[PDB]
Amino acid sequence: ASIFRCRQCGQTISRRDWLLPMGGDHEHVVFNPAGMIFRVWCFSLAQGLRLIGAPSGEFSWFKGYDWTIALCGQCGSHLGWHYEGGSQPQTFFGLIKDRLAEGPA
Amino acid sequence: GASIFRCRQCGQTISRRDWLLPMGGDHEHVVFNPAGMIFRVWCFSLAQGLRLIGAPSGEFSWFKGYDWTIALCGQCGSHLGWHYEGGSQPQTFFGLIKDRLAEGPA
Amino acid sequence: ASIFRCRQCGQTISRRDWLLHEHVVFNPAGMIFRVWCFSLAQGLRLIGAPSGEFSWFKGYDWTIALCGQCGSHLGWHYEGGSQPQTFFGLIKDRLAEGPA
Ligand SMILES: Nc1ccc(C(=O)N[C@H]2CCC(=O)NC2=O)c(O)c1
Ligand SMILES: Nc1ccc(C(=O)N[C@H]2CCC(=O)NC2=O)c(O)c1
Ligand SMILES: Nc1ccc(C(=O)N[C@H]2CCC(=O)NC2=O)c(O)c1
Ligand SMILES: [Zn+2]
Ligand SMILES: [Zn+2]
Ligand SMILES: [Zn+2]
Repeated sequence: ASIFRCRQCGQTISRRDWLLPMGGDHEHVVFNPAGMIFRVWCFSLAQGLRLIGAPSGEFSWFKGYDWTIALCGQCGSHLGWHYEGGSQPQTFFGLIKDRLAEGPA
Repeated sequence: GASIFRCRQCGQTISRRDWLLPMGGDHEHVVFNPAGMIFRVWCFSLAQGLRLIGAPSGEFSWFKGYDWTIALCGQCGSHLGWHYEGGSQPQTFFGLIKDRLAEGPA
Repeated sequence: ASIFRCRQCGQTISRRDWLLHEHVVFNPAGMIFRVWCFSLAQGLRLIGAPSGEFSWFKGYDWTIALCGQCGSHLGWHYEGGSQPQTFFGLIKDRLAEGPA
């Protein structure tokens, strides 16, 4: 019964029902090669994003997946990444919890 | 990809996914202390970059036959978990609080 | 590790004094669970009708036991057997352990 919206503009992005426990947990704290730290929640599906660039396997936080940057398709806020090319699931999203706002449908 | 664990507060090198240790079946144990704080602890055979403070205590030990010392990040002082000693097979290991770490490339 | 609580929300469920300790069992899909059996428990909500399907414990039917505080599935209540008539089989990995 709860949806996650872009914190910057309010667009609906994903749903609590779509939380996915990748490696056992839906929440992963991660750091990128530039040493930036993010708190990522995994969701099976999303809507309202815009994925940019071609998929890349380098430094993927999730083994067996390629990633693309995900922006809010409405306002352009960087909300996380889409992952593809694996199995069970084939694809999923890692969204930056602090850039979403959770709320009632 | 996601092979090294760092302190989430400051980036200090702490451990590695390769060093995770399944104690009693699982590397993950969820526990609470006398103050009712719940922790999701990951067991590691090895860790670095910590500062172990105090002398070991067996009081309230979550792990049978081990005494604990508090493990802080050696750089920033954040409480990252506990070192366990005095036990058997293994004698020693680390229990680190998963959400106080950040996972990332080597 | 004398009190057992819901790992998701902390609701008190049972205690080492009530234990009967791990049983390793597989569901029909061959997934591993570590079950602890307790003679007593509290703070659950038992839902639905008893079922004998794939019961791990010969002689007993099960009902689903949820955490009464947050609704997380913590295990099952077993009934209809003998010595004892009833008990709770809770999933070790869904519980948090700590002091009294
Ligand atoms: N110079 C940079 C800056 C940033 C990144 C960056 O954020 N990468 C992410 C992409 C998603 C992922 O799973 N893992 C990462 O490490 C990167 O790969 C190179
Ligand atoms: N007043 C307090 C507050 C907290 C603790 C505390 O976190 N103890 C931990 C230490 C590690 C352990 O295995 N078990 C615990 O229960 C404590 O022992 C006393
Ligand atoms: N979609 C399902 C259906 C059933 C189970 C499952 O764990 N069944 C248990 C019920 C208790 C028991 O004694 N034996 C079992 O095999 C499950 O894990 C998923
Ligand atoms: Zn937006
Ligand atoms: Zn630190
Ligand atoms: Zn609960």
